[PDB]
Amino acid sequence: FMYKLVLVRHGESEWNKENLFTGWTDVKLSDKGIDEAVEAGLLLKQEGYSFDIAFSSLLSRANDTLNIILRELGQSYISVKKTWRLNERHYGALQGLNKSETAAKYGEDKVLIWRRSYDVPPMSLDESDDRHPIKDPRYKHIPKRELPSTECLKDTVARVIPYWTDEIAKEVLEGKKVIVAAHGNSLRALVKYFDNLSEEDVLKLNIPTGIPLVYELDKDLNPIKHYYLGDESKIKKAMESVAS
Amino acid sequence: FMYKLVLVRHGESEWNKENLFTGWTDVKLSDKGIDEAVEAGLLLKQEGYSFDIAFSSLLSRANDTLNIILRELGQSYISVKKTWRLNERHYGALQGLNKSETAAKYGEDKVLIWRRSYDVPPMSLDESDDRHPIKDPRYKHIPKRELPSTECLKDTVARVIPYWTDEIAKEVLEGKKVIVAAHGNSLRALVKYFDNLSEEDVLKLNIPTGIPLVYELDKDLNPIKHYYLGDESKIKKAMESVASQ
Repeated sequence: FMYKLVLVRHGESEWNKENLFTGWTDVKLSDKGIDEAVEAGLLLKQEGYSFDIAFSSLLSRANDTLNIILRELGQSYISVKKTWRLNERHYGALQGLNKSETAAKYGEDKVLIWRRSYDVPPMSLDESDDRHPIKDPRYKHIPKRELPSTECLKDTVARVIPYWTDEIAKEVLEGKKVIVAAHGNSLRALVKYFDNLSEEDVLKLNIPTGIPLVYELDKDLNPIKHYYLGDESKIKKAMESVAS
Repeated sequence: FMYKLVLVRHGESEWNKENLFTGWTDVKLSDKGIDEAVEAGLLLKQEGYSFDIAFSSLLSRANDTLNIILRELGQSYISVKKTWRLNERHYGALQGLNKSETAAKYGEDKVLIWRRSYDVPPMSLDESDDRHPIKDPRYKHIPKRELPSTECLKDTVARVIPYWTDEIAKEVLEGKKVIVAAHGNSLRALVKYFDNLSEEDVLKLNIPTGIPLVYELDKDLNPIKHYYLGDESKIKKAMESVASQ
């Protein structure tokens, strides 16, 4: 191989217990989440990984995960860049609700379509809703028309990949060692891209929280292989938790 | 006023107990240091401070302090920029030694000159020494000739101010709310600049660890006033601790 890229999904948040749709809601890591980040950092150290540049989203839980990892590596001084383009998928008007409140409000049929679809977004937020991204000043540098009121996975993939093209790939091609600390659906977008997954396969992909995913890439950034770091049992446990 | 700039010095490191000269040595914060950062963040939150951009050094202890502060503010997503120009003063061949080892090795006279001088650096590191910055890959983007083998305070000031000019001041002038999390001597450089301190006064300036220092600035970035945040007693205790080191 020529290059290594490391991807990591943040751990449990304060809303995973009640199983709320999170999306762009800026919720904090839980203490379990914090501990998962510590272990992901210890794992990277044990395996000899170090980095020159780090990327994350504009959401706290990803950034806190990244900071904990870099601290464990003794690399809290490296260049860090953040972008909305690595944000979790926007879940529209589902944000803040549990699955049963969602069924009750939008109906069993529409909820079944939304869960199984690649390209049908859930009900959108109105711009007047307090949850809408336009009301958060961290997004004021982004034209309002491009801030999502909702996303299907297809929308998420379409706004992730340009960041891969313009920033992440650029750094890899300059020989920098990159880590990306992001979210389930934004990492799904990247895995779909690298391994040319079908819509069906990306919808069933369950990326384990807190386990580094390493891609080995050739001179042209085609994947040679990938693998999660650490023991098969830790990975299985984390993968079942994401499924269930 | 027109603008507010916030400066903060990191808290205790793992070498402050034994009182070792640290400089560019990349030592970690102690648990007391971590706690000082937590309190500095809680203090800023209590007082309604928020930020658009943050600056720090290339040293872990400053960056860890900054990350802790931003986490307490719920602002771990903001833009952060790091530069060697905000590094602590380089202490040359004193790095890793205590005061008595330094006296014994270099003598009482030279140690007295070094402590009182603005412009006489301590004994320099050879490029072959393991402590020399050229051996650390975090500095590989900097021409070797500009990486210090030692610094006097005058050298430190001379390499801090350009970062103020090119980056920090630029952001302040664009209306961004800036925080700088750095070190004793790099902040001394900035205080010397803002308040036009004499060489004597900057040498006696004790910036307390972990207490935010706020400058109110006019349209042209001239200081109107400054103040530390929080209770007089926390400040006094922190200032006496710095006098002690």
